[PDB]
Amino acid sequence: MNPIVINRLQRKLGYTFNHQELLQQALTHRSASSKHNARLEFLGDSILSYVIANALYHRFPRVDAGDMSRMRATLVRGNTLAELAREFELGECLRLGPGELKSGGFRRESILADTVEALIGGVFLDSDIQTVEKLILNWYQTRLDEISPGDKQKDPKTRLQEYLAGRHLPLPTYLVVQVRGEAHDQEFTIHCQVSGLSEPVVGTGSSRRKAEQAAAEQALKKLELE
Amino acid sequence: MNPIVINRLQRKLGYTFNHQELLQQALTHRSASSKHNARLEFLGDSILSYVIANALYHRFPRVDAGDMSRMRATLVRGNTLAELAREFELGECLRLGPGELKSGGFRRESILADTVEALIGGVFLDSDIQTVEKLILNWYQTRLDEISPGDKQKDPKTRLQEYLAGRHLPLPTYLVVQVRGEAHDQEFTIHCQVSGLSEPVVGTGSSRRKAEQAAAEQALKKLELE
RNA sequence: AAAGGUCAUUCGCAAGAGUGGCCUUUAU
RNA sequence: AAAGGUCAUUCGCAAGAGUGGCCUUUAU
Ligand SMILES: [Cl-]
Ligand SMILES: [Cl-]
Ligand SMILES: [Cl-]
Ligand SMILES: [Cl-]
Ligand SMILES: [Cl-]
Ligand SMILES: [Cl-]
Ligand SMILES: [Cl-]
Ligand SMILES: [K+]
Ligand SMILES: [K+]
Ligand SMILES: [Mg+2]
Ligand SMILES: [Mg+2]
Ligand SMILES: [Mg+2]
Ligand SMILES: [Mg+2]
Ligand SMILES: [Mg+2]
Ligand SMILES: [Mg+2]
Repeated sequence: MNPIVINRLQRKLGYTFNHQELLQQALTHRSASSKHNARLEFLGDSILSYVIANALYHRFPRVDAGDMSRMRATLVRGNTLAELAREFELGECLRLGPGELKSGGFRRESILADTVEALIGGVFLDSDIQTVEKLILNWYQTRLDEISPGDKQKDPKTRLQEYLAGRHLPLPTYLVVQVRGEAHDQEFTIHCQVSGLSEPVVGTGSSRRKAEQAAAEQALKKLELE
Repeated sequence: MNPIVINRLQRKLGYTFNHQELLQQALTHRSASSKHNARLEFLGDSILSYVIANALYHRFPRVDAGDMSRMRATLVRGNTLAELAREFELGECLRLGPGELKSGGFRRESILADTVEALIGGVFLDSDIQTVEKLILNWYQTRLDEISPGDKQKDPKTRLQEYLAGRHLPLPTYLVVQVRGEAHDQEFTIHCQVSGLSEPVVGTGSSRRKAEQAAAEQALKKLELE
């Protein structure tokens, strides 16, 4: 790995590795080598879940376990990890196989998010739980300072079905009416039928559930609930 | 709290609380008080999954993240926590409401398993991460020394469907043929129809998926696969 | 958090290593 | 890991606090 890139990353992360081989392995995707970051990712995911649980427990003494669960999901889900990866410019540091280099793997959300978790595993093994907890809390400071509990942490599909279920109304139906693209790069169009609306609401996305979420968001607005 | 009970538990756990009020809250089920252990359970669950991940990562350097994930599930699932709760005789320390005391709540697996997680949260808040990690590793020493990776950690339903899918055979049909008892205390009977087997295989349990697992277990044996 | 199947797809003579969509199963 | 609905059910005059089965949704 090129030390020009690795030294910049260590500066941005706030952590200089004693064992550079741990950092190299954390940055190595399985397309590049049989010695890759998948075990580190498993370990780092578990550290992250604990650090964020502890942070929410202390920051929000009056909220119940449901609130903390939804807040933690917002913070540790793949989309948020990918955001952090882009903030660290992590794509420049990934060790990828040739197939990935030629297909945009350095921008691939799943690989970026996995590598954030693997870096946490690596920093932990290079130091200790106290050190990596402080590092994660630094990375998350702005998000933890801005997050708030309540139904704003509930996704649109959840909010819509609870709105309907609480009024003994039928659950919405979601139907794929159109798929455009090739089997590996699709755009879905969903039509959502909702009790009380005369027309289906439309949502689009690169997966069916992303399109359903977009459709549920539209239904909530058309129902004048938000 | 009654010192006789508290003193025995602390000897069993291997840990004496500095703040007894944390211990009381950890032992308090929501049937008993509005100040109960649910937030502590959320926190303790996250600590336990980190501690076990770290232990498996170090004890099994050659296994992949799939092996570690299944092994962790075996160790942290509700049935294992309830086992530990029985070993700590936790039922005797639970603080329950009158409805629970009169319906056997001190034996309810969900409540017992939750309280193990809540106590982990409480020890953590009473000390620090390194202390609670040491304690959990003491509690799990015999289980960690005995556990082994491989297909043995896959449940019967998973094993059966992978056998059939890998041979492009139909997945099993799990038919509920009988549900005996009241709606809150039932026995399910499942008939599982498996390609290659003459007659359906029978499973029973207190939940439909428990009955399905029992039937899958029988189907694997009759297929002479195990 | 993982598993399996399937359709497609990047690299590769291949061997083989990946990625996306969909389905099924398990744990938290 | 949590949420909601439902069918039962423990305690309770009730208010209210639980528990089990089933379904739906979300995250890991
Ligand atoms: Cl620079
Ligand atoms: Cl609060
Ligand atoms: Cl942040
Ligand atoms: Cl679809
Ligand atoms: Cl090993
Ligand atoms: Cl007990
Ligand atoms: Cl059923
Ligand atoms: K696939
Ligand atoms: K229920
Ligand atoms: Mg994760
Ligand atoms: Mg992960
Ligand atoms: Mg748990
Ligand atoms: Mg729990
Ligand atoms: Mg994963
Ligand atoms: Mg739970």
